[PDB]
Amino acid sequence: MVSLTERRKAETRMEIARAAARLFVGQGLRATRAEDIARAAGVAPRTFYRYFATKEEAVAPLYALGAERWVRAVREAPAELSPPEALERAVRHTLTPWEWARTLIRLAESSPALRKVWAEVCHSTERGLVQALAARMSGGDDNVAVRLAASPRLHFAAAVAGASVRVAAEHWASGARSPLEQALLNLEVLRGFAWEA
Amino acid sequence: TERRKAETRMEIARAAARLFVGQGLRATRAEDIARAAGVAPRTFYRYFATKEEAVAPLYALGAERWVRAVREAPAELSPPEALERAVRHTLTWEWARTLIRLAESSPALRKVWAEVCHSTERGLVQALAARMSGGDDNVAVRLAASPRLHFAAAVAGASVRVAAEHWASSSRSPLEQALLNLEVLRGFAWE
Repeated sequence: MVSLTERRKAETRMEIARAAARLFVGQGLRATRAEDIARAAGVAPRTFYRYFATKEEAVAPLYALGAERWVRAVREAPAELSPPEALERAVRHTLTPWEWARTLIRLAESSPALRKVWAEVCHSTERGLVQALAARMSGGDDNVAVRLAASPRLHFAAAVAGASVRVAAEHWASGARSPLEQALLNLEVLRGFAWEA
Repeated sequence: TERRKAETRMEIARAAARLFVGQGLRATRAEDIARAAGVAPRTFYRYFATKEEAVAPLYALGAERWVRAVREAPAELSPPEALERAVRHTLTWEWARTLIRLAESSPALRKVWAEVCHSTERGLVQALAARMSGGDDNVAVRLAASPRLHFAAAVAGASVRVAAEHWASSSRSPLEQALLNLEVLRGFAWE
């Protein structure tokens, strides 16, 4: 149970983040000021600055939240599914509504502040994927999970999984409406991966 | 004429690496890098926004040695085989080892490293497209726009990077690991 007072602040925070994304997509980053984001979220600028030091920080949580929900659905997928299945299922269950994703991903390239946020997410996603995968193979055993998450095989598989969605996203953002199918196809390369070696 | 700049810039990067390795990043300011390189701090910030950026050109030299070897591989060879040839030549140290190892500690440096690896992908797509083109610049252009190639280049790049990370982590060239990781592209539809 988190307090109603914290739940309301956290909701306000995410409303600011969404309003930021919604402005950046409509009108770009350059023309958008912290005070327009505040106005769009229906809050005073002081409220804006309670949560975010800059407008780039306001939108930064969306990148993270989408990566972290994907990672989570990879872990929580039903146990019997194979890793490609868990991965691909999690993609479908978490990363699908597009044009709002497009410009955001394109901002991760053109803005220096968001280039760093995007790098941080990608790395962070790669690491959580290592952890989720180790949890799917560990059979409840912490010592096994630790050994697996140390493994270059899992680090590599996670980079590949990460790269599967990232390349689909980036290349799509820089023709075909579904970056999805491309991401899903990409992930299929992990079918039959050798987890030991 | 620009050769002198690229030279100053390589010298700054080598100075940085020497200090980072020998005393760590925290003890090293952009200005100590300057002095070690014999340049003024204004000169330093003309090339590098931050001290961690000053090590990019060292990572870049290794990465582009690999992209180059892919380009220069016998033109008969298959892309997968070209990648194997490039890995073989490239990977077949301790400055590299520790520089990469330092990134484990520092997010700012890890960012610079990750960034260099990611630029490499663009070089790879271009290299791979040129081979497959068999000639036509416009074949090569069209091929370079294809997702399948973009994904293959990311996977090859990861194959080497994660190998290199694990190697740098280790006491044993990363060749072993990279090839093993590359085997994931066996049977890929290059198209």
